[PDB]
Amino acid sequence: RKVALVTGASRGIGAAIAQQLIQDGYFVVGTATSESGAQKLTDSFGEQGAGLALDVRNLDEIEAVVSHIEQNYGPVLVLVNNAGITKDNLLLRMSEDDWDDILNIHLKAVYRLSKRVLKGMTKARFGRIINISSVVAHFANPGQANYSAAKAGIEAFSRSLAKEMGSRQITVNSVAPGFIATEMTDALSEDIRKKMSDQVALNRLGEPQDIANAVSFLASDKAGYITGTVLHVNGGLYMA
Amino acid sequence: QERKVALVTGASRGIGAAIAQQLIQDGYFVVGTATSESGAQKLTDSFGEQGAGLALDVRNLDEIEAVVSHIEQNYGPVLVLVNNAGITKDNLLLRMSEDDWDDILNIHLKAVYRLSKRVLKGMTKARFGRIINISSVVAHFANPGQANYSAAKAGIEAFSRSLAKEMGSRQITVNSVAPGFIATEMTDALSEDIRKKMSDQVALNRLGEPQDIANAVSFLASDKAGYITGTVLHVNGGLYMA
Amino acid sequence: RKVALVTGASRGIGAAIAQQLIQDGYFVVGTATSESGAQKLTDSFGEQGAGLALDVRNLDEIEAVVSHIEQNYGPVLVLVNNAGITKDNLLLRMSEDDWDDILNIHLKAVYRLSKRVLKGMTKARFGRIINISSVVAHFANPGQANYSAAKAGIEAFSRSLAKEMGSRQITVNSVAPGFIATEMTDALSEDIRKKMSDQVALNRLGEPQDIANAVSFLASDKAGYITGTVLHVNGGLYMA
Amino acid sequence: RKVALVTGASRGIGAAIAQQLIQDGYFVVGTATSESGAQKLTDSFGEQGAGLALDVRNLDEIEAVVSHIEQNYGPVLVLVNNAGITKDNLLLRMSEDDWDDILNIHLKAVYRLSKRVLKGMTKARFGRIINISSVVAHFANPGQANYSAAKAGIEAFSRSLAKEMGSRQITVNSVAPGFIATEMTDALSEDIRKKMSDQVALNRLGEPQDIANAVSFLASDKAGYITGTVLHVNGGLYMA
Repeated sequence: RKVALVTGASRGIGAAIAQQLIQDGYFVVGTATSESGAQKLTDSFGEQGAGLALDVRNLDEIEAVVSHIEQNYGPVLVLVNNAGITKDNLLLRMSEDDWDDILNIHLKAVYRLSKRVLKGMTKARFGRIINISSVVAHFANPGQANYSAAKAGIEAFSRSLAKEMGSRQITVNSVAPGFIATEMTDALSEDIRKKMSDQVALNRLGEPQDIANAVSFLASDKAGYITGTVLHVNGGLYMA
Repeated sequence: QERKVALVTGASRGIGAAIAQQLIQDGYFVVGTATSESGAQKLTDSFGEQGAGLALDVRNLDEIEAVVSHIEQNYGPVLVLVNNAGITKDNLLLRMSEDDWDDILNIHLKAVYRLSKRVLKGMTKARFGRIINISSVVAHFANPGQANYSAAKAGIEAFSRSLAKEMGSRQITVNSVAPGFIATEMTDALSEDIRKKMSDQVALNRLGEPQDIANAVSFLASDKAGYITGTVLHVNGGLYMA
Repeated sequence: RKVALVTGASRGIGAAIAQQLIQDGYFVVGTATSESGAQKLTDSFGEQGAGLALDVRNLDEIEAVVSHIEQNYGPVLVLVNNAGITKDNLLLRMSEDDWDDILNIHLKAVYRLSKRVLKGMTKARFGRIINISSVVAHFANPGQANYSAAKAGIEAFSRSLAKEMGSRQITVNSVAPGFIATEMTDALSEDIRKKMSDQVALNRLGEPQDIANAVSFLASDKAGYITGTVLHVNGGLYMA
Repeated sequence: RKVALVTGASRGIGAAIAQQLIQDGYFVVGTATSESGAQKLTDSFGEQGAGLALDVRNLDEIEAVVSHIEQNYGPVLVLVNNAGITKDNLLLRMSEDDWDDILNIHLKAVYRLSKRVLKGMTKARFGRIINISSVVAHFANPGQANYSAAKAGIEAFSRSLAKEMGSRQITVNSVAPGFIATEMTDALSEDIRKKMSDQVALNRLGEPQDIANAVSFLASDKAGYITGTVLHVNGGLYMA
């Protein structure tokens, strides 16, 4: 079984992606922010995956995790960079930390993990790098300058890497979710959530499985001629 | 008869044929259209139990209405519509005639307007629908001599966004698939050298295949793409990245 | 004194463009839909322009008008294709004539007039084709499928023609207005117009002079290295 | 006079921008990487500007420079963020420092300087933030993942900030140069430079003045209804 690495697989979009790639036939290593989180992933995946703890802000941990996968399971041939943490603020309340942490978790992590898996994909002459971006990289809102800059940077990074790796048949793409229902949108008010769905042409929030379906498509042999693109999964919230 | 009905225009060969065969594999009853009766019979022969062939000149409103009415009477409402046209009439602007302009805009863009309009009722009633328009990399990646084809394909993509907004509340999705350089009977006929200059522009360093486009259409037509609408799915091997 | 042709120059954006290009030093031929309209343009422009009647749906009139300009004033070296007529309708209610007329007035006219001025620009080693597009070619809303398709077609047409004419230093660009105040938006309600400006980051409708400023920039020697682009003038209604 | 701050004004695009804004009537503070560089700027600008040394990687220096301008000349009402340094490499050879330094010089500097000038623009009910991006944020090439990600991040940052500041009539835009002739491209071979111009529809490299013209347009009252956009100045190298 080819190995897929899905960061942030504990819940929501990351969990749905990891479960779908298992259904597709991959051996899935999912990462969590803690050891207890990783054990819960290990329990859930059984025979067909493994859970590992990973702080994606940490280069040493990134390297230790990929080395561990290589030693125990095989080369990482599908990499899904999945982060959703936000630190929103209007610009003159947006601190240095709020800026730096979001750029590090989202964009620097994509640079570091993509770099680290290139060797094994190159040797296999097969690879899928699939980056979770956001509608926000294209549909501007106040208070999200750091998240928006990080996600747009990810999409541009992906285009340049797609050009570098294309001749060896490795594809590099992004999936850009719109408003996806999560445990915290469940926590929002009824009214705030309606204000969200009224902007969506399909008139509803999406589900984590919608994003997992798009990632599964790109990771499969049905998408072997797609590289350097953004796959928008937002119900018509943003159309391009 | 009891499967959902898909209508694929221009299904005789290449991308259209691959789309029609893939949607049959997916479980749709596929009506494919050809430019002549003998072409339609060959589609009928190929599809058997799981589709039908009909002759259709997509420049003709009367034929568009007769074909969809025939499908409604004999098979069911059109719930997946794939608008597929590939004819070109390239020329630098100084040599591009009124006919060269009008015919390309009519075959590509007007046909999308007419056929989309005609299937809206049945999709609305079913509260399910997929309209999938075959666009082109050329709507975004400019090159000389294609002003009519490029304008038509870009118009299709903008049309699709408008219609996606109109139909979204009824869960009908409207999307485009934009092929890059796809190998066809006609690129097979080109020289070795001309075809190399094509693939050297592609990041994956090869021409695509009709099945690559069929795979993308199949994805969008499925329940795996129910939250995707108003988008362009680029299938060009990195020839154009957006 | 170089000749500029501005279609639909009677009022609004077209009038502001024509007056600005006169200030810039061009001899401006403006067109109107009737002879009395053309005479009003002639009166307004005086020494520095002329008014002509032109139905842009008519190839014979397009040819007669450009030939008349060539015979009496000089080659058309700046062409501004300006049309604003709409025939909005949900697709259900959008007739063949509503579709055909909008595509003919907006997109076919750009094809016909651009084709007709190429010779003189080619011979002069200088040219500006500036097409008035719209935010609507990019920012989708229901009921405008014909207008949106026509404007997007214009932008794609312009890219192809920019590639064809670039070696001879002729530039081909589009200007895409957002919500611009007109006699027609003056007539709307107070509430409807507020519902427009609240979507604009600058929190106001634009003015015809804003579009004239953008056209003037592109028509000048300050924009000689800009071709095949869309210049968005929408106050942040749409950002790309 | 209103004060404009142009970073990296010693040569090339930055120098042309600074000289053009002086011609437009601004008092221009230009920055250089050293004190001797700043003195040269002071000598060149005379009565109509000043030179200051600034390492844009340094928050303390950014704060000291803007405070110095506020104390001696007036509020910064036009900010031009101009950086061109590259640290290209295929991803396996792209070090942590190559990534971090480019993201800091280009994108973090835009965040820090934009944040620092917001107060004075807000108080004046007038402002222009103009960020020098690049064609590379859109036209992917191998070996530039860091530069491309930084420039795309700048464009997304600008859209978010344009939404935030729009009601106060402050505009935030980017100018994206293509292949512009520099001291650097003068040094390239004849053949390599031809490889560049053959990709340009206008069949030539641009000049620093072409970028200065675009910045001058956006900084003027001729562009008061343009915000959150990218102005592409690339001769048709990339068309959108």
